[PDB]
Amino acid sequence: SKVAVIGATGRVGSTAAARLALLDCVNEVTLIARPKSVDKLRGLRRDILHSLAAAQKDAEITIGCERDDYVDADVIVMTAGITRLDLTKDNAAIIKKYLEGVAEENPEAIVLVVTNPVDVLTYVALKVSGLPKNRVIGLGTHLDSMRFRVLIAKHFNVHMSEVHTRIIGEHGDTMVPVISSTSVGGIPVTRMPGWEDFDVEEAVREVKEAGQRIIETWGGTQFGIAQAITNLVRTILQDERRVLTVSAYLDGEIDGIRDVCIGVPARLGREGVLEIVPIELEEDEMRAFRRSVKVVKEATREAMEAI
Amino acid sequence: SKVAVIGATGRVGSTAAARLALLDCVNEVTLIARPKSVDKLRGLRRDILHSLAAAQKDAEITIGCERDDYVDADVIVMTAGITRLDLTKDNAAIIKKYLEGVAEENPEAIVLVVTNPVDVLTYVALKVSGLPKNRVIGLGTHLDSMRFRVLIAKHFNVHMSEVHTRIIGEHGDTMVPVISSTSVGGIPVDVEEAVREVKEAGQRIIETWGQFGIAQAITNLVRTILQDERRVLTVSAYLDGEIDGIRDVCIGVPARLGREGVLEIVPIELEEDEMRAFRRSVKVVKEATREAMEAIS
Amino acid sequence: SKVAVIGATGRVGSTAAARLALLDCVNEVTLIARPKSVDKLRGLRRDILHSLAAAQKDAEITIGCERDDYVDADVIVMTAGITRLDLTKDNAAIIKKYLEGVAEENPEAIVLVVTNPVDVLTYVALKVSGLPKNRVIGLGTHLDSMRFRVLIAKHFNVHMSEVHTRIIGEHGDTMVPVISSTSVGGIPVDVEEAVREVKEAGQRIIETWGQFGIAQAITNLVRTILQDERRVLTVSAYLDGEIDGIRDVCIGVPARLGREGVLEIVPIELEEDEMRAFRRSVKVVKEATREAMEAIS
Amino acid sequence: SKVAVIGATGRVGSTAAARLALLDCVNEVTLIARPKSVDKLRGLRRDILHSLAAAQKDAEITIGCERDDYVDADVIVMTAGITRLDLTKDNAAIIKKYLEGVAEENPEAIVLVVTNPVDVLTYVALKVSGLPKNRVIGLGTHLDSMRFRVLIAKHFNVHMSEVHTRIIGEHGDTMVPVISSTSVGGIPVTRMPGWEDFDVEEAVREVKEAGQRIIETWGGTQFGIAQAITNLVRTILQDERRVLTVSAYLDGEIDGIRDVCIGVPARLGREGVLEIVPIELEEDEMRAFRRSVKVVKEATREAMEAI
Ligand SMILES: NC(=O)C1=CN([C@@H]2O[C@H](COP(=O)(O)OP(=O)(O)OC[C@H]3O[C@@H](n4cnc5c(N)ncnc54)[C@H](OP(=O)(O)O)[C@@H]3O)[C@@H](O)[C@H]2O)C=CC1
Ligand SMILES: NC(=O)C1=CN([C@@H]2O[C@H](COP(=O)(O)OP(=O)(O)OC[C@H]3O[C@@H](n4cnc5c(N)ncnc54)[C@H](OP(=O)(O)O)[C@@H]3O)[C@@H](O)[C@H]2O)C=CC1
Ligand SMILES: NC(=O)C1=CN([C@@H]2O[C@H](COP(=O)(O)OP(=O)(O)OC[C@H]3O[C@@H](n4cnc5c(N)ncnc54)[C@H](OP(=O)(O)O)[C@@H]3O)[C@@H](O)[C@H]2O)C=CC1
Ligand SMILES: NC(=O)C1=CN([C@@H]2O[C@H](COP(=O)(O)OP(=O)(O)OC[C@H]3O[C@@H](n4cnc5c(N)ncnc54)[C@H](OP(=O)(O)O)[C@@H]3O)[C@@H](O)[C@H]2O)C=CC1
Ligand SMILES: [Cl-]
Ligand SMILES: [Cl-]
Ligand code: NA
Ligand code: NA
Ligand code: NA
Ligand code: NA
Repeated sequence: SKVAVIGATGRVGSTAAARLALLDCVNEVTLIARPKSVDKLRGLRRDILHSLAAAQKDAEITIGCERDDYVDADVIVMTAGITRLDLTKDNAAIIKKYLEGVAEENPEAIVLVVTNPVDVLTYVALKVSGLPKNRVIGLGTHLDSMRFRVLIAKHFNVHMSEVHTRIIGEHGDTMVPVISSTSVGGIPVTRMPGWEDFDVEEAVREVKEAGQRIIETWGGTQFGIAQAITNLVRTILQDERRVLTVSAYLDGEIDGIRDVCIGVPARLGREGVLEIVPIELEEDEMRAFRRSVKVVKEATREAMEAI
Repeated sequence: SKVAVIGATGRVGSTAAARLALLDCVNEVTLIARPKSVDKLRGLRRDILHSLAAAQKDAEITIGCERDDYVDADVIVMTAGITRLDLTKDNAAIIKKYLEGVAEENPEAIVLVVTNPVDVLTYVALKVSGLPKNRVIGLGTHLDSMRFRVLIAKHFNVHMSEVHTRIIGEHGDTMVPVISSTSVGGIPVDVEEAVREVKEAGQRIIETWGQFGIAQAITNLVRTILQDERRVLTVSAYLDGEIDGIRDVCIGVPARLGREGVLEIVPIELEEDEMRAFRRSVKVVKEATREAMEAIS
Repeated sequence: SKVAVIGATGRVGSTAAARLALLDCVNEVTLIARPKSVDKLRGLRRDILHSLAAAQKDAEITIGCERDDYVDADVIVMTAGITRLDLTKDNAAIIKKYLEGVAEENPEAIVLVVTNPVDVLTYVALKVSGLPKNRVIGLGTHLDSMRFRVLIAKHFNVHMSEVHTRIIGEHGDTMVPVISSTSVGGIPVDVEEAVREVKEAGQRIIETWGQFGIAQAITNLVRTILQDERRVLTVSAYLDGEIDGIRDVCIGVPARLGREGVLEIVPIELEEDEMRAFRRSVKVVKEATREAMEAIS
Repeated sequence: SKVAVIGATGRVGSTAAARLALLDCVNEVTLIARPKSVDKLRGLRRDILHSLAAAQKDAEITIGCERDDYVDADVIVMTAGITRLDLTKDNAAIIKKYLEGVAEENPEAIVLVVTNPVDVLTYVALKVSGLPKNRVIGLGTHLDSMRFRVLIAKHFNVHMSEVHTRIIGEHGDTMVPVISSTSVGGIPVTRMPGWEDFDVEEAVREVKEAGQRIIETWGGTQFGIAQAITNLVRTILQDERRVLTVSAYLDGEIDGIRDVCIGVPARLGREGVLEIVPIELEEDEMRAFRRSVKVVKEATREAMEAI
């Protein structure tokens, strides 16, 4: 299995590439950046190789800058990225530059979009690549859900892995926390002693702002997004067939909603999205999801016009 | 167990702290930096926590800038650092600021020095801290041997785990590769060029990329200590006569490492040339150590 | 950390000891049995050590028959055991023989009772040992819920990890399945037949095979404790008013478990019928506990 | 991946089956025993399933007693077994009963022989199955090597995984410890401080007798052999291509020796034995190997006559 990380010189891409190489299911990581960043990629390659020696693990680490260097990858991770609309237009052009026509040379490629705005760009990437709708996903609200898990786990003083929760919708201000799917040890939080003392609304506000707040303090998410990328790639390559909240193309599975890429619970395996789990949302949760799809659809239309 | 990472905002410290927190044996990581770095520490804490959530792992992450924030740690990882002698002088003063008198408040602390020149600064840390000689180690030539291992596994086109090499002495230009204890597939094995590359590799990666290798090496060492694994690792350690009667120096040697730190220096049999090279390396390191100690006096 | 397994020569004890030794957090396993079982203990020790070597793992394995061989363990796993009341009487006397006064010599010991009737014998162990109420637990209805989980995952043809159920109360015929806290894929969900199977499953497997399930459950509990993981697990624990004001009984309840043992009984909200069933189960368990305590007096 | 354990009701087979089910690379374990042991297999299946729930792992667990129940397995583990010659004859008949002609219905099967005498029966199984020479191996001296590792690790007070050693030849009294391949942390033991204080000959004597000594105390190896089986199956199914000492058919790779199955270092992967590593043996070590091949060859001839 070959995984190509486009934007491997960035904070996100370098850290993702280093953690992906440690996966037993990843036999090659290809580091892709623009031609002028070649020396940075050479240093990163050496450093990743050194981490692999320390971990007594194996991976071939290659570098490149052209379509032929990564088109044949099993998974292509798009982390390259630079006014919200102007940013979307600039990053949509990057998507197109790298992913246009991939389906023709590698119809079996799986693309994971990380570049923001991730829901819009997942749709762009899907359309320009020509790949099947199930083979292009975005990170979406998976990391937002993990950030919500942290806050909940800390409140109940439980191991973070004991908390199961889901946030769906836009990777942004219209994200929808799904309390009806939130549990501590399988126990619905509404039945947990102390859930009354948890300020859900403040937590959601913290999650919505965590990205820019981390950007203004540390300089941007790095280890969290790298581990989330690693978790998704592993789920795919090992064909684990587990449900994760990712930005995926909708074709009528939820509330008849169609023609958009947005964060939803999807079972993922070696062939990509195996199914959009139809999620049993409470009335107010379904309403919020609808408001979120509307925003993402309008933004998606603008980006498609631009390209 | 609590692990404090001093210099947690740097390239080495942040990556080490993030990988350390993933260890099941590490219940708490404390990120230490200077007062003006508080904002960075807070963002780093949030990002590491999110990474643990995504890994199905868990840890308490705290932050601080003051002695009382880290002195009670089980392991203190010193990665903070800024002419070679001017550099040694300034980094020695950083070690002294953070580690002087630690044994008075936490006699059972273990210190892992990563700041360079690491062999010199392991001795500095040992002396200022007051800790027993087995409780202060440095990460030195093991980093050099990891790179050498990568070259050997490539030559023989073998798995990484099938190559086992060892470099002792100074983490620097007097490093001693021990070909005597270098095997491929369990069987004893242009070395001069490979060594030349190994010596230059750190500045080579510095001039290109600017991390992950050192961070993973730190993680393996702390894990070996906290799980009392008793592995024979190459670390910078205080010598007290076990090898060739050599005393009063911290330098890269094979050492059996466990929860009590250095359980024993392992005196591997060296060919005559390997021993002579080690003795030269000790001389260099002793001289640099005397300068650093006199500078912080 | 040291884990002692009392009854290490039995089907449960030997398998538990072997799986416990594989844990990175377990540095030493002590196998305890009766004097006449010394030869078996020695063969078991060698076989577990070989299994660790084959797993690239490591542990110190010791053996004994006497109090001083295990009383200083961090965790003591009680699996030794031989009319229902006659059985309770004889197993209670075994608990008393091995665990009476442990708190006097090792106040920080944690006891995990597996011997049946486990809810009764958890109380017996707590009282004879003198240990604080949070340091003695039993493995009870969790075993019943594992089997229930297998039935649910089969019905919905889903992954095991996607099913989360919970059975509280007596590890026996008054067990209370908590459908309120049973989810599939994160979403809240012939139950009467499934329960009937669950209740009979232990005698069903006894009448066919004669182990691995209980051993793995024991391993998860000890790991949660020694790595201070703070997980909400169903264990037999002493109640002191957290659920419905109920006091002075050991019974299966949700509990946040860590290095200090039971950190808190978690009072999950029960539907009215679930609460009534729990109260009936407590009554049964209290009666059996009073008989056992009077029998060992 | 489907793994069938023949003799799953025994001490070896039950424990192997339980640990194999925990492997992520094992999706099905089929428990095979004689028809009259069906109720024992039903209880074992339930117990393994219960351990999988405790570990939050998945495996389908099936049971059977006929050729069609296991012939299609990816790996067939033969642990069923009952005067050394009379034992060999009886266990050779068991081998033949279960493995004759497997190549015709499943030419891609891999067989792991555990039944003793393992070197002889690996050859029997190879010949009766009709499978390619690289697809039938025996446990051989792999467990003897692990027992030697224990003794060495204890002497140096090091983690057992720090010790690398190899024993080759017969799984029996003519086994050959290969000190020239024995190291502590990559450091040859002859260069370790204290190797002079290690009584190699007593250690070897302990290894040679550990089997019967464990049989007379605990009742026979159980967890050790089960973990060694699990390690070999994982190496194969995950195509790890690592060198392990197993009983494998020799065709001239070592000292021109041919036409025997005996413990040797073999690189193992998804296609079975990828290569018999030609081992650089010291003079006295090569001599001992030769004496060992002679014993195993004579015993093999007797067993083939019998069947
Ligand atoms: N999904 C999520 O939740 C998150 C999304 N992101 C998104 O991921 C992307 C990467 O972020 P991050 O790595 O921190 O950013 P950095 O600025 O640290 O790295 C940028 C990366 O993009 C590449 N790049 C930038 N501009 C171009 C261009 N015009 N053409 C080709 N490559 C280009 C850079 O290559 P070079 O070395 O040549 O400059 C480098 O690899 C961003 O779009 C960001 O918004 C990040 C954080 C969270
Ligand atoms: N063992 C080895 O071979 C290797 C070790 N190293 C050594 O580790 C050290 C850190 O390198 P690296 O992280 O890459 O450097 P960075 O510049 O990326 O980070 C420097 C770190 O040191 C801290 N620091 C710098 N000056 C001082 C000071 N005067 N007082 C206190 N803290 C200070 C910084 O804190 P702040 O954010 O406040 O500036 C920050 O945590 C160096 O000594 C380096 O040589 C690195 C690579 C390999
Ligand atoms: N929590 C649960 O639901 C389950 C728990 N259990 C319980 O665990 C216990 C052990 O069962 P299991 O291992 O299968 O039984 P086995 O017969 O296989 O083993 C019995 C064990 O108990 C020891 N033992 C028996 N009698 C005495 C005694 N009078 N004094 C001291 N030690 C004694 C034996 O030691 P020796 O070798 O000297 O005889 C041996 O270690 C039982 O109480 C059983 O009910 C078992 C299964 C499930
Ligand atoms: N490679 C090594 O180092 C080791 C090899 N072994 C060998 O592995 C084999 C199994 O040992 P172990 O499990 O401890 O023995 P057990 O007696 O505990 O189990 C025997 C197993 O073989 C089956 N069996 C026995 N006779 C026959 C027969 N005539 N036809 C079909 N199946 C039969 C039994 O099935 P049923 O329930 O129907 O009786 C059961 O599954 C032995 O040959 C033993 O020598 C074991 C230990 C170490
Ligand atoms: Cl990292
Ligand atoms: Cl087991
Ligand atoms: Na890899
Ligand atoms: Na941790
Ligand atoms: Na262990
Ligand atoms: Na499995």
